Amino acid sequence: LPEPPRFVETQTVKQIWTSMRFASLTESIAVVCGNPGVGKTEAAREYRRTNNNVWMITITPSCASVLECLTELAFELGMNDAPRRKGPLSRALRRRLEGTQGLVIIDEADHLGAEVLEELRLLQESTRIGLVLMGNHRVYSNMTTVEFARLFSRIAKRTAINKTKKADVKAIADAWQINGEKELELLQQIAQKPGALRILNHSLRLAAMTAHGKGERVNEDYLRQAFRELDLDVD
Amino acid sequence: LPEPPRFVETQTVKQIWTSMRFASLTESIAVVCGNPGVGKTEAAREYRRTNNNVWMITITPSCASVLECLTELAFELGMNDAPRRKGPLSRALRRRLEGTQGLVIIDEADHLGAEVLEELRLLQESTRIGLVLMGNHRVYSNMTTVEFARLFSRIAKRTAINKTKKADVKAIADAWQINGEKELELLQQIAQKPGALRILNHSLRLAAMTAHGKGERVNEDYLRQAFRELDLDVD
Amino acid sequence: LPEPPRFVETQTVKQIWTSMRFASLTESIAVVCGNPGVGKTEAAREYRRTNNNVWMITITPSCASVLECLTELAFELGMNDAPRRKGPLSRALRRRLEGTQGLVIIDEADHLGAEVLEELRLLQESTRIGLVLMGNHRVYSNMTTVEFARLFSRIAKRTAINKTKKADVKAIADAWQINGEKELELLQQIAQKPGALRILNHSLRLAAMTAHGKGERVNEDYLRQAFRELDLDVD
Amino acid sequence: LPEPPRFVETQTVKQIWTSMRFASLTESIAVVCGNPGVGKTEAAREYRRTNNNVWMITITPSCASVLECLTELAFELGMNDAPRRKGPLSRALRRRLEGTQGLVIIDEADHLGAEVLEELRLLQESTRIGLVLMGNHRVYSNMTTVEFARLFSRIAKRTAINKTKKADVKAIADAWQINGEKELELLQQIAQKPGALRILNHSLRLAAMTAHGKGERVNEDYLRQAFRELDLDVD
Ligand SMILES: Nc1ncnc2c1ncn2[C@@H]1O[C@H](COP(=O)(O)OP(=O)(O)O)[C@@H](O)[C@H]1O
Ligand SMILES: Nc1ncnc2c1ncn2[C@@H]1O[C@H](COP(=O)(O)OP(=O)(O)O)[C@@H](O)[C@H]1O
Ligand SMILES: Nc1ncnc2c1ncn2[C@@H]1O[C@H](COP(=O)(O)OP(=O)(O)O)[C@@H](O)[C@H]1O
Ligand SMILES: Nc1ncnc2c1ncn2[C@@H]1O[C@H](COP(=O)(O)OP(=O)(O)O)[C@@H](O)[C@H]1O
Repeated sequence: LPEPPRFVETQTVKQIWTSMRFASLTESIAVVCGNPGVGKTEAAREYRRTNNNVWMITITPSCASVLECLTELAFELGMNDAPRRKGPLSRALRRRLEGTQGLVIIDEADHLGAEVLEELRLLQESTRIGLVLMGNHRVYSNMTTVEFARLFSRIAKRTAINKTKKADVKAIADAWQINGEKELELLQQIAQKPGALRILNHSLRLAAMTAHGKGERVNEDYLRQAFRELDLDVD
Repeated sequence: LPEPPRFVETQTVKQIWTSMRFASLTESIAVVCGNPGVGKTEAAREYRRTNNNVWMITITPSCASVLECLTELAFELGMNDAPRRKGPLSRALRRRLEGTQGLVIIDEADHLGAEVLEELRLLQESTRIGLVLMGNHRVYSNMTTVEFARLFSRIAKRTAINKTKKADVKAIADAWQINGEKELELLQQIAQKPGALRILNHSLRLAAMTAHGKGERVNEDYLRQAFRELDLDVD
Repeated sequence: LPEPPRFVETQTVKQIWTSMRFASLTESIAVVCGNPGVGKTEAAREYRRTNNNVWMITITPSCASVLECLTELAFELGMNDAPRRKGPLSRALRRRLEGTQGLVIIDEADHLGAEVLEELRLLQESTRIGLVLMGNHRVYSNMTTVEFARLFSRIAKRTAINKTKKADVKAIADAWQINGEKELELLQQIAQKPGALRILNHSLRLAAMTAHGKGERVNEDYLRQAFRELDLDVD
Repeated sequence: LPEPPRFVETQTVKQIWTSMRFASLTESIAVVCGNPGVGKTEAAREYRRTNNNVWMITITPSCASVLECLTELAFELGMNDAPRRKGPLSRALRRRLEGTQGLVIIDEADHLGAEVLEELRLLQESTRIGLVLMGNHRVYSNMTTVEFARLFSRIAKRTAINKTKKADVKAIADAWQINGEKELELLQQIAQKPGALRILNHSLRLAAMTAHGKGERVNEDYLRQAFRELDLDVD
């Protein structure tokens, strides 16, 4: 019956915002490698929505060149007059982006070319801004250090989020007005399976729409039917 | 609680500024080869901010041609009407840059092509200006002298900065208002590990943000937790 | 303490042998598509060991041509003088294999080329022998019928084995001298997870070697530690 | 003064032999991913020296094809008449190796091609033998499962050895006749640094040769000078 809230502040959200503002004021590189679906991508957008001098792209592996990725960052900076060459684009980024005290956020940092991440790190370095890397744990695996040596020299704050915590789903249940202890344990058990935030949010939205269609309150059995869907135990 | 200082004058900063002004008034070549993250890059920018007729580029290995690097120096000179050919660009640099009594600073001089550094040395020579090389100790290793013979004849003041000194981190503690002798020894021990200035700055900024978030003073335990992060003993 | 038995007769083994002898006497094609690790590959070898005029290859996708696969069947027939051309090999198979009333078994029938399975079906047809296909459920998916039309007309007895049964693991516990009902339920729960026969056999062999190294009987806790290994809930 | 012993039974050696004999009797695949220099390679050779029906290759990335690697295994089987084609070699391995109840050991399993490890797993499977994979933790990273899906279904006993234990270096000190508790703590501290078994063995051999050249007993100061060598804190 109430409106579903899309985003909730969580222990991971608190942690990752402190890491984000750390790389902001620190003006240095923060790598966030974690399990898939730990909710990192969404929080970054909440940081972008709440804070000034913040930018974010995503990297599809289609846009995984230096040219394409810097073009993406340039259009995110609003310079629609960006040149299609590498060089003058790099110069335009260097003139535009330095002195703003900003924070660049990059998602899926595993698909970075060495020249790609190289130009990014030398950019923020030659720009006095923030760069923050996201994605899975292949990002730190791509460094483990003569090709990534000076880059490993400046990793300010890595923060690994493997899975959720109990206060994480507890604040989730607080935001979704969930009071059952059986409900809380079931939410925790759902959080034990991967795609944690995504599956939990899906399960929450299935139960909310089912209880709204039946005119009832979200309860434990709606959550059981929701989790009984999705083919999680079906190969 | 106070504002963090962005830059601190240091014994290396004193040394390297004297080398920088030496190559300036001397109008000759100074190679600064050191360990990675000795803080040389940052000081160069303080020299650029404090002094007139000073320019600086960075060299990504993307921009490692003669054409690209001279284009970078040209846009740093503000000649946005620079030609995309090598020749007329070299002529425009020769007319623009001679007679100003300036100082060109070049970072990461290890990725120089022989024609690249060749055109740079013949430039400053035919320009009555200063050139200063930065980077790791591969720059002097690329010369050790019939291809680099007259260039090794040019060299005015090499200054090797391997690691920090104790007065270095002492002036750091003076700038960061640090009075603990246990704190001073811990800062020195952090300076013994590579990425010296970078890790120390990271550690200083971690402790400052943690003590500001907890409302307290930066103390030894915040420094221990900061250094306990970053995976320095983790492979 | 007793000798571990490598193979046990099972409800799937009974079913699949009846399908195998059916395609034998019927001299027609039987496709066995199932989930991975349903134990089909091993049983086929028990059929090969117990029965005369039985042959079996495996198909690695390295050997997935008509030439390579028929060469494999030829060396399985013991004709080491087989020609390296397609044609005379096909003739040698046609002369050797017809009149023996045999049964060809082919594993991993999903990696069949259309010409590959085409030559196989026209072989057995022009040979008065048996062909039996194995593998996952992509084999029937590759037919779902103008390129596979007459082949879908040959189909004699498909038998899909998705997962195990309770009498399956019951005869497993009879062969492994397992009498605990808690043990039986735990074996069933292990059979609910994929790689059923393989994981169960691994678990049985872990518990047997652990109880033999500790001088004890296989019990429930050894099975729990065995299943606690293998990273089944670890991504 | 006594003879140095090269190999000592250790907790990792006990663990890894139990995993090795497990994959032997189990006739299934055991992946041993660990940190570099955890001493796994040597123990494998002790298993090869002590046990019958055991074979081992190494994989240089020069020999990283299916053809080259199977050729290596064939020459390890003593069939010097092995064919230089893939197919008849695979057939010769299939006829030679099945029925012996053997154990193949493969080192550096990270450099496996998909067809390479594919032919190996289908080999042991079509051979009723043992395969055991070694190397760093990139082997399990290359699987994390539709290209490696049935292979991840094969996996019997992974054993990760990150670093040593205290009983490990304790049995080392027992084999090397080391009784000092200061000596024991120093050996443990050396074991905390990577290249554990190798550096410790190097340190042991430096101290043994120095004390033999000086006519004395190995003591703590010889160990300190040995560890003071090797440039472990020098970049
Ligand atoms: N605080 C939150 N509240 C609700 N859903 C969240 C929250 N944080 C993340 N999510 C969910 O996580 C997903 C977005 O991030 P996600 O895709 O998990 O990132 P990544 O795949 O990079 O780990 C969506 O399902 C989103 O609803
Ligand atoms: N005087 C200084 N005060 C504060 N930080 C400094 C100072 N000198 C260097 N740094 C730090 O060093 C880095 C910039 O130079 P650096 O990257 O170490 O140069 P290089 O890699 O070429 O040796 C940044 O982390 C910067 O904060
Ligand atoms: N009757 C049986 N008794 C014991 N183990 C069996 C039995 N049948 C199959 N297995 C096990 O199953 C595997 C053989 O079949 P498998 O290769 O899994 O078939 P597929 O992967 O083609 O479905 C081996 O692990 C083997 O030990
Ligand atoms: N039991 C042991 N006692 C002494 N040294 C050992 C022992 N086991 C292994 N080593 C040492 O380990 C090395 C051989 O294995 P290693 O190179 O560490 O394997 P990997 O590189 O695959 O981890 C040699 O330095 C060898 O002396």
